[PDB]
Amino acid sequence: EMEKEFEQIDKSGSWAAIYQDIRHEASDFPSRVAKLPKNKNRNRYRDVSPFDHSRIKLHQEDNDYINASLIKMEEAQRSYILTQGPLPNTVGHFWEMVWEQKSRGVVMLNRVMEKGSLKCAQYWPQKEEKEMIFEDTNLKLTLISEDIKSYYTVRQLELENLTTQETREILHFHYTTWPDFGVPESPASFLNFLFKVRESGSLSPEHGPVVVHCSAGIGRSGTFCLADTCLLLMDKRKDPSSVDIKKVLLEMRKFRMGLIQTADQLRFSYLAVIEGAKFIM
Ligand SMILES: Cc1cc(C)nc(Nc2ccc(N)cc2)n1
Repeated sequence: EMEKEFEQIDKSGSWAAIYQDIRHEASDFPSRVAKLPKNKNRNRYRDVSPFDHSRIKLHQEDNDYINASLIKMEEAQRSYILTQGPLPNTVGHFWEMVWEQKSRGVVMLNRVMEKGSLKCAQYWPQKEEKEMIFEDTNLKLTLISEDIKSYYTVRQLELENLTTQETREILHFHYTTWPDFGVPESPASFLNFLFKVRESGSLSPEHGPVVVHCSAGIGRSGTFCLADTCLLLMDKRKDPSSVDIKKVLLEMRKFRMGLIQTADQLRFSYLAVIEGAKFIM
């Protein structure tokens, strides 16, 4: 059981050591499309690339490339699209992907500015009356409502395909209190946030996969998917303590490189799953 394994690694201070075995054991697959010169300005970080096998393709004939990966968790019956915070020049691609994949939710785990630098383009409208048009992808986005709480904000958005005049409601879940350095002290507000996303239906098989991002789409985004999948496997299995976090992380790393960036994020993931299990048993 992970609670005992937690105390062991903690009392022995072996988090860097565990984290390094995961690094060593992690899959490495080609990411050739990401490295084409014509895609250089579609990537926020040159060392964070989707694998060719799991990459989301835009349905535009010109250039189908976005920095985004489909993570398919077969046993949990859960999919996620992990992506980078959009760039000024990829905001239109981002909303095209949301449209094409029939996503119901967008989960944002960063602030637009952290440590005095921009981590993300402002890719949604700030006021009801000031809608955004993406000319390149022929999409209109409107803020319908905004519910600001202490730890997160939920926004209702309307996405309109200007080509076909179809419209969809998208939910934007924005966790606003992840600290600039390190991880939250307690996983309570993160778990609350996760249960809120679940309650919306955004993670449900009726809909396309949820879009999850932070700045690179590997660190905080990683913790979100790892926690959700581990808690769901604990509901589903005859023996809940058969769930090995490290195994689940390695399975997710076949789909996108670098998920969980630090030993601190790994420790936090254990804590999130351990605490979430109480509210599930
Ligand atoms: C109608 C309207 C008015 C304004 C000021 N912007 C937009 N669209 C937009 C496109 C690309 C980026 N990066 C950001 C915004 N659309």
